[PDB]
Amino acid sequence: MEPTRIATNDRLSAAVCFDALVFLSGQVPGQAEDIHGQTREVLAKIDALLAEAGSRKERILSATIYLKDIARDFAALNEVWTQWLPTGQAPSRTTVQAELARPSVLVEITVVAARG
Amino acid sequence: MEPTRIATNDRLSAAVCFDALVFLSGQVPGQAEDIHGQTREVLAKIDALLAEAGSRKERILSATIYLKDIARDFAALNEVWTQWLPTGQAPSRTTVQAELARPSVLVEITVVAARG
Amino acid sequence: MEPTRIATNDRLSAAVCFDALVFLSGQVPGQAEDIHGQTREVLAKIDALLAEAGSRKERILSATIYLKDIARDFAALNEVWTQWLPTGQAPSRTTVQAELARPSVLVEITVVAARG
Repeated sequence: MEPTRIATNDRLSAAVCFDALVFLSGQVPGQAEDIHGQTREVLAKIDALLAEAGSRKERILSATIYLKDIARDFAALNEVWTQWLPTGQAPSRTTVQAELARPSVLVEITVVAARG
Repeated sequence: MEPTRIATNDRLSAAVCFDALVFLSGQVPGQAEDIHGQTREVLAKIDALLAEAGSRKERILSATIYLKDIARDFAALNEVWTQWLPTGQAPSRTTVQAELARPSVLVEITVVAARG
Repeated sequence: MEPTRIATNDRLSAAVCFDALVFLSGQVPGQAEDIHGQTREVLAKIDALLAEAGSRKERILSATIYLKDIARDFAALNEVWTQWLPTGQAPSRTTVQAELARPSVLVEITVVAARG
């Protein structure tokens, strides 16, 4: 059995599927400049990739959430994140501070999920 | 087959199980203020979650260890970590610096393990 | 079924295998002092561990890439990384800034892959 890939470029594939597992690349925001908007955009991008890969939000296994400024933005992150999640079905998660590839990026989230 | 969850709140589940895999949320210390005590507390919390999820320390697959100050606390981390591990059965691991959600938190560890 | 380990010391195993999955410890450079050389060395070390564990570069599922200085070294990282990858077969990846265990280490990469 072989890995399959979704949205491949020279650096990464947006998703790699292997058996019943889905590995997503860290997703970054769209055009939003603020933390709330950026978190919404990251999570929307994750939701679409889960769909494309045969998974869904209820089948997320783990999320690592990277914040440029964890002290400043943790509460906003949690607000948007908890809304977006399916009720009673939150995944494992780890939230830490790390600078991302562009200084305007405030949040990036990496998800592993189960195929349905 | 569906993921199952242990200790779910609005943001996360302490553990998510899927087939033979166990994904733990990043664990943070208890009341300790010092690095040695905090590392002990994080590892004790991991040990209990592994038990609850049908795993054990000998079945850890990977650990990512986050230190607020890696230069300052790496040696203390390693001292406590190597004691806690089952002899000859260390997992894959990655240790990096990252600020955690509270400034008093010096160490946080995220584990993936195999069900028994 | 039990995890098996490659290159175990008191802190970590370079690789842990479990069923069809391979979990590698974060790999650090060899003797290089510059970002290009260091990235080459990290990736060479990963390639050997994949071989030892029954995998290969075409079966990488995820990579988390840690840069001491992401603003400064992202472009060099990408240059070496894209060369090293098998054409059209890039994995999922996440690239973030984090200080590593030694200040001279500029880059560290943690890989999960599929057994062949």
